[PDB]
Amino acid sequence: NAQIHPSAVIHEGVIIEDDVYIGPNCIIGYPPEDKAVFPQTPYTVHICSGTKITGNVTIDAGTIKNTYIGNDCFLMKGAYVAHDVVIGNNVTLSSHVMLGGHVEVMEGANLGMGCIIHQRQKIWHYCMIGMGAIVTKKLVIEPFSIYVGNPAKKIGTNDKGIEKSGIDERAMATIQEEFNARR
Amino acid sequence: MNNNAQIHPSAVIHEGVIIEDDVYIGPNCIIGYPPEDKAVFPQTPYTVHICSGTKITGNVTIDAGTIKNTYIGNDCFLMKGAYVAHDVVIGNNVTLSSHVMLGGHVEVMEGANLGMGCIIHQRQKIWHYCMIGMGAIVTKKLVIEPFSIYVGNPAKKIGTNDGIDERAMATIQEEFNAR
Amino acid sequence: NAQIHPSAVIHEGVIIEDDVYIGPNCIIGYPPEDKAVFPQTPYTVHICSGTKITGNVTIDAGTIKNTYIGNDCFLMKGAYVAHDVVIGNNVTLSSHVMLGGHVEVMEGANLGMGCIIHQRQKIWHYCMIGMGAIVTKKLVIEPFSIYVGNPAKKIGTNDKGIEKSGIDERAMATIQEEFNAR
Ligand SMILES: CC(C)(COP(=O)(O)OP(=O)(O)OC[C@H]1O[C@@H](n2cnc3c(N)ncnc32)[C@H](O)[C@@H]1OP(=O)(O)O)[C@@H](O)C(=O)NCCC(=O)NCCS
Ligand SMILES: CC(C)(COP(=O)(O)OP(=O)(O)OC[C@H]1O[C@@H](n2cnc3c(N)ncnc32)[C@H](O)[C@@H]1OP(=O)(O)O)[C@@H](O)C(=O)NCCC(=O)NCCS
Ligand SMILES: CC(C)(COP(=O)(O)OP(=O)(O)OC[C@H]1O[C@@H](n2cnc3c(N)ncnc32)[C@H](O)[C@@H]1OP(=O)(O)O)[C@@H](O)C(=O)NCCC(=O)NCCS
Ligand SMILES: CC(=O)N[C@H]1[C@@H](OP(=O)(O)OP(=O)(O)OC[C@H]2O[C@@H](n3ccc(=O)[nH]c3=O)[C@H](O)[C@@H]2O)O[C@H](C(=O)O)[C@@H](O)[C@@H]1N
Ligand SMILES: CC(=O)N[C@H]1[C@@H](OP(=O)(O)OP(=O)(O)OC[C@H]2O[C@@H](n3ccc(=O)[nH]c3=O)[C@H](O)[C@@H]2O)O[C@H](C(=O)O)[C@@H](O)[C@@H]1N
Ligand code: NA
Repeated sequence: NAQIHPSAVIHEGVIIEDDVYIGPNCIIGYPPEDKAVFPQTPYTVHICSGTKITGNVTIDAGTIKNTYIGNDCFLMKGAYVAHDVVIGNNVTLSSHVMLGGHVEVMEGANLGMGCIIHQRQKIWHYCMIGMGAIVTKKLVIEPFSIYVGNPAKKIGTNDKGIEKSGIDERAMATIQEEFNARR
Repeated sequence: MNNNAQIHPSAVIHEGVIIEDDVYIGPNCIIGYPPEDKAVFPQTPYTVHICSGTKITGNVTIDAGTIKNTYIGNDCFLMKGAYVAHDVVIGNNVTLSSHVMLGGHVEVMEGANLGMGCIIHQRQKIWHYCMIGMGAIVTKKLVIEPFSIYVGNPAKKIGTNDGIDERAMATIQEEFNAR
Repeated sequence: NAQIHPSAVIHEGVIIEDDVYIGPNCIIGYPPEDKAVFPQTPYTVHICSGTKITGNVTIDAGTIKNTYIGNDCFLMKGAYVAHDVVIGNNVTLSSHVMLGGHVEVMEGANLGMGCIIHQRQKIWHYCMIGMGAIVTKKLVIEPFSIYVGNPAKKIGTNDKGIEKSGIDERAMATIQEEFNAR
């Protein structure tokens, strides 16, 4: 049953599952920051069980679907989740991470402090986005990869992230198959 | 102040702030608290003035001035976590994306669009219909031109920005060539 | 005697000394953003006299020690101070400065808007970190130095900072020797 800090600001209609932590001063389900839609809330937010949202996190209502946070996610101070974002399971957003509209973040991705993701981007499984990395609209974000810089570029594979997941070269090759066949 | 402004009850608005009609102030905004200037803090000799039609969506901070009211123009849109320092002047129809940071005395002209997490050095001027890209760092020396796109750390011009007319553009260009 | 805005959210246990300003909507002493510890608070936060925290600043409780803010610091809107950070005296954090876990910031350092400091880094005396600078784990920060960019690189010596401080040549040699040993 959700532990919602009294100072958290939760819009009518937001779905918060059991075993969700919502910390002080979060703003959840307020209108999408889309000038065609604001201040209407056509959709809301859905936060799934085991997710911890520590404080001052903003997660906007969707325009075409519920903004979605998967199981066992960890969102740290001042993170910004725009309208229609879909976050998978076991995702970490560090402090002041910024996800633009319609961004998808896949299973186990780790987004470092103050990284910034262009609207409509896709961060694939077990990616590590470095502090302050700027993911521009056309960048191809490969699974299991580390991205750094302005603009963001691949510097290697996320070995650290792979180990912790405890996942085989089978379930990894499979994720590559999903990435490769995505178009 | 006797108008249809909608202010979320969690917004923290200093006494003396001027809020015009059709304004939206979202949750946990902090408006009109003392300028972050060690020579003045915690005094509030000036305040903040938000003009009609401006939407400030949540978690936005706009500090009171040191030498003038901090000033937000008509029909602006300020998104989550934006920071507006003392003595900033924003013109009409400006967009600040999430976590945009405007240093002290920054001026932002008509129609400027500032992308997520860009940072503008104190005393800079962002000219008419400029596009500042996400995460761009605008340093003190950069000479911003009207209608231009800036990206990067540090910020550099990369282009001109995509229904004003040639007579209106010439009048802007005129203001710029004299300053 | 600490002046604490009614909207500031202060965890049970937080130590706030006299002549401290805590502005609107600060979150101080909430659990460390460490998945091994959260939501436990094994330690807290200690803010020392003279410090001004202007608004919307987050300072998390420690995992291995009290998160510590020294005397006469100035922390501006939206600054993020992670678990186990130790900030010395007369430090300035501009708006949206991010200090990762266990970061140490020494005497008179000045961190510019939205700069980002990797966990376990050390920012030495009277350093200037420029707006948006990304301090990565391998950067050997040196006292009195100016760092800018993504990633951060040394660009010069913080003469403005040294001059303001009024620190003489004797004091600078002691800091320089403290660095040469550690
Ligand atoms: C991206 C990251 C994982 C890389 O760490 P690493 O693999 O140990 O990398 P290194 O520090 O050895 O640096 C490797 C190279 O990448 C660069 N680099 C590393 N992190 C960078 C970053 N965030 N931005 C830009 N460049 C970066 C280094 O400058 C170096 O460049 P070089 O090849 O010219 O020497 C790390 O720097 C990072 O950003 N982690 C996130 C920290 C964070 O968000 N902490 C919050 C915890 S809650
Ligand atoms: C600045 C911006 C408008 C440029 O758009 P664009 O011209 O379509 O840019 P593209 O991604 O097609 O590529 C332009 C070039 O500049 C680079 N670039 C674009 N935006 C950049 C940014 N923010 N930082 C760094 N480099 C950037 C690209 O890498 C590319 O470099 P290259 O051509 O040398 O390979 C856009 O990228 C941007 O930053 N928009 C902000 C997004 C935002 O804030 N959304 C929130 C909505 S509320
Ligand atoms: C870092 C800083 C102190 C350097 O200022 P400065 O010494 O006057 O430097 P200049 O503006 O003369 O620029 C020198 C070089 O550094 C670069 N530079 C300066 N600041 C930079 C920054 N923040 N990021 C990247 N590059 C930067 C310039 O591009 C220039 O490069 P070039 O030699 O290739 O042309 C300043 O730019 C800064 O970032 N200050 C922090 C601002 C702030 O947070 N204010 C809030 C007030 S509370
Ligand atoms: C906390 C506080 O008082 N802040 C105010 C104050 O900032 P400021 O201390 O940076 O002084 P400035 O004279 O602008 O610095 C000039 C240059 O030197 C750089 N600078 C500064 C300090 C330092 O130690 N090192 C350094 O390199 C600096 O980065 C810059 O590039 O003055 C700003 C201003 O009037 O525009 C206000 O917007 C601020 N609210
Ligand atoms: C969410 C959480 O628990 N956070 C805490 C935790 O961080 P952390 O999970 O990043 O582990 P670390 O041992 O610092 O990673 C080492 C390096 O690998 C990088 N790293 C990390 C994960 C990944 O998948 N890939 C990767 O490259 C990583 O970016 C870094 O460059 O531990 C930190 C700490 O002990 O000081 C705390 O400050 C944090 N608040
Ligand atoms: Na609040």
